[PDB]
Amino acid sequence: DQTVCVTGAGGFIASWLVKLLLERGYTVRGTVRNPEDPKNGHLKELEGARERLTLHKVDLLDLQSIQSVVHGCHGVFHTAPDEMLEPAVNGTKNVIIASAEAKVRRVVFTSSIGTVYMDPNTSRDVVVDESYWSDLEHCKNTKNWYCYGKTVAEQSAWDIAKENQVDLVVVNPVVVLGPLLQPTINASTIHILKYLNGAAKTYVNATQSYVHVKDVALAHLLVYETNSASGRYICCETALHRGEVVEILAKYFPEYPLPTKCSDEKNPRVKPYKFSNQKLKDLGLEFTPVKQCLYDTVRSLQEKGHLP
Repeated sequence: DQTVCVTGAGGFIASWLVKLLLERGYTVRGTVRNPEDPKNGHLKELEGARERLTLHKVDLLDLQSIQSVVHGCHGVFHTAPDEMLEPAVNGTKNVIIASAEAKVRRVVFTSSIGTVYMDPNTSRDVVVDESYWSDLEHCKNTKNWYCYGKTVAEQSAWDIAKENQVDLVVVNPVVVLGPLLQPTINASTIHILKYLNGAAKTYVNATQSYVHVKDVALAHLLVYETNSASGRYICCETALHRGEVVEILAKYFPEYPLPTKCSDEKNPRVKPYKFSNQKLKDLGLEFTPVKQCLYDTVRSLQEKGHLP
């Protein structure tokens, strides 16, 4: 019987989260930049959206704008690189401050695996869990502005939440794959697209951790619903080298072009990071295997016409 707020409701993760919340009977206030815009139009079509979903024109940098939407909510899902940092941090601060004033039960903040593992002391041989934090200096040294900014934002979230005695929990997803609802999506899917359209006949010597978007959504809800949820939550399935991704696509989609070799055959295959998803498993989350993530991604690229 609850009302919840979802910020940036039209994004990749957020849309699937909205979908999930509507299926579980939640009443949803999705905040967007412009409600009557086409790129948001897929939300209004979701099962239950007619009855229980409203979209709201909200500017997160305007405190009163988010405040009026947050009042009445039991929960807030805040789902939302050098130039974006300060405004993102300011918008998050406003969400947290507004949540304190509205007396919501809990705020769920979408972060990233990038705030977890980017520290020189963090090897690819240790099992990395939620106790690991990235190194701001090391991120800065290496122009890793993604990891720097995510790390700053998440530290800011904790501090602002702590100042206001707001119950905040955080999800840290790895690379997110799966079916699309809108028509865009990340650099990995773009690489996968470039495999399957023949633009890329080689693959790089790199690894990556993947997770199904539906799992990410489910992780968000689990950490909102579970009274005992606390802290950070790594959201990952398993990691694959690029060559392993190619071999999977080859078994499922043998008719399509794929790269024929690694662009680096002189060095040994890079080993992946070992991330623990035990915290979410303990709350009872069962992860969709990565093979199925890749499958659903490609089907969606087909259905949406990005793939000839």
